[PDB]
Amino acid sequence: PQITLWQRPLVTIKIGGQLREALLDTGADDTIFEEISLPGRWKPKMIGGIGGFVKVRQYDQIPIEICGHKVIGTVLVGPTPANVIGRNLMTQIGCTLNF
Amino acid sequence: PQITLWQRPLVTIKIGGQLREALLDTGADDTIFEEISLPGRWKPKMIGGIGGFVKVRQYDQIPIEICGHKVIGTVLVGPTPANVIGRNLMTQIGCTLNF
Ligand SMILES: CC(C)(C)NC(=O)[C@@H]1CN(Cc2cccnc2)CCN1C[C@@H](O)C[C@@H](Cc1ccccc1)C(=O)N[C@H]1c2ccccc2C[C@H]1O
Repeated sequence: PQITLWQRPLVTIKIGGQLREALLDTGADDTIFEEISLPGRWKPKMIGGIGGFVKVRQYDQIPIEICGHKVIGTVLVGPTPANVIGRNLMTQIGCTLNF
Repeated sequence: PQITLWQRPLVTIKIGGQLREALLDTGADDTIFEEISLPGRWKPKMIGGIGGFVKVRQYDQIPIEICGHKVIGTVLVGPTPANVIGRNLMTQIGCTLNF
């Protein structure tokens, strides 16, 4: 579908059997969620954003359903005021910016 | 323009007679630049991002040309690792997300 930007670009997702809302964020290179549980090993990682850096866990090859589309990718879990779907996963559902 | 997301969605803009590049960022409600000079009065403002808060100057009704389109809006100036064009200006150039 097409989404205008008068309101935050929120989409419902299913990840690790949990349901969450996340922002389709073209300004984010990666995908990050606050408080969700993922299984398996992970690698520590620090991502930078506006306001500073945050230490997160990096989980690879994680299945995630974005607004109905089933894809798999790297997902970060760590402190964030909003769950974000980055470009790493937006390219998988074929999302584009248009004007 | 349609823009895919395999690479950062950068656009060249002109604001206050200065040229710079900025990220089309659907995850940002506001527009912020670091390292630019704007004229007139402004109001202090705390902005929250992924890594914490940043103190910035808020300038209203500032003309800005984004990828050739001339619009006007609120622009923040303060510490940021990347210039960002938020939803407040993307709606003015009719930018939409599609998938
Ligand atoms: C991978 C990771 C997710 C850490 N990336 C980012 O946070 C990038 C960082 N770059 C920079 C970078 C840093 C390090 C290395 N390369 C690049 C600048 C742009 N952000 C993307 C932003 O869109 C993220 C949002 C997150 C958010 C949404 C809603 C509520 C809270 C947090 C963001 O920063 N939003 C805020 C925001 C942002 C700009 C202007 C106004 C406002 C207000 C608000 O919407």
